[PDB]
Amino acid sequence: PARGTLLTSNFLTSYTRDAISAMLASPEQAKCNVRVAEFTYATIGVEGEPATASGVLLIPGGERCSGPYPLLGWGHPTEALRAQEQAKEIRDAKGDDPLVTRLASQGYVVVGSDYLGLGKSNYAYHPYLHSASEASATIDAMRAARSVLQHLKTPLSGKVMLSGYSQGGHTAMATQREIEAHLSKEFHLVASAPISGPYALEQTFLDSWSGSNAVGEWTFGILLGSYAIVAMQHTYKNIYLEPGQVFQDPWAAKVEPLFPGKQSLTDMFLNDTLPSIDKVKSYFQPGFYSDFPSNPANPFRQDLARNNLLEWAPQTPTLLCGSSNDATVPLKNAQTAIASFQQRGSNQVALVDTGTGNASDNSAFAHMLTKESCIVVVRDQLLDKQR
Repeated sequence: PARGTLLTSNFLTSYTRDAISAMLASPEQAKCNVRVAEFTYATIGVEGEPATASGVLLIPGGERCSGPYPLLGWGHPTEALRAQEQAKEIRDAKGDDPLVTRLASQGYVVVGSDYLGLGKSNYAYHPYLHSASEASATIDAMRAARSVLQHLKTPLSGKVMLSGYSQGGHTAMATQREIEAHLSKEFHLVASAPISGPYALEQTFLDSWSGSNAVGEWTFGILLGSYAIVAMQHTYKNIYLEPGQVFQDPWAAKVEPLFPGKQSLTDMFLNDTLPSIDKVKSYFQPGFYSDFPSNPANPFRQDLARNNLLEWAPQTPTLLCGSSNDATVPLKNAQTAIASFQQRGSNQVALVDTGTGNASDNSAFAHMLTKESCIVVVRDQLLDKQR
């Protein structure tokens, strides 16, 4: 089956313009009714082998919202719950989601892949922070989405845009690079707005390895680092023969089934499935813990490096958004990327900060606040302008 082939499609629910505006009240007003659809499609694995995936499709409509519509590919954040489907999540949230309230309701067709290994995908695991598969899944999601839209006769302007939050920011940028390098004709990319992503992936881990970074305590580091380690092992299989070489007991034996698994990241954090960051030295094996920051050839580190999104020249107008208060994914990521881009001949990438400006508001928890905050900002400062 060709990449992007639509396997199944299905409408889930709908939301009137007024319903959405009511939600916003909780003072922006919706402009479009929003139809929520779900679908599965054919794509590829990390080795290029055939694979399936699922995705969400938000279609705007209404007398005050005639097309043509721009196509926005979206990258969701870190997801540990293997069965999680964005489309059903939105439906289960009565449509109260920024993708619906802030974008689709404003005339943007939103397409998001659940990623390999999640939702209805048939992949054995999720290649967390793996640029290539984050991009392939996203690309193929838009391809399948377009078959659906073509069948529904939804008028598309032809304009394509990208955005994503947290892991989704990495995803968004990874897709941008891929499209710009090889798919400029198929996808007329006019705007890219990665939100709070670890573009300088290797750098992010190195800076917070101790348990904290210049911004604050890397509170969720044990959950994110373990997901990254496990995922990178499944993908490159060069980190360990068995979990014990990296993780101390009794974690080693329960770490792989968790990423992804029967628990959401919030479940794990609240029920302390894994130790808190202050106990990082009690979690990782001593050898591994010290070798990582001092050996660039460390396997996990090389795997992180292969997934940095720094060595290239962005062609598409890009607005990196985040918050200086973010201690989970430091806005430093945005600064390093932009620095690398410029010395490569590109001046297409700009940065926008939504922080309070007070080092006092610094918190790993400020990360979640940037999602909807940055959606509105990048939407107004870049997306609407490139429409």
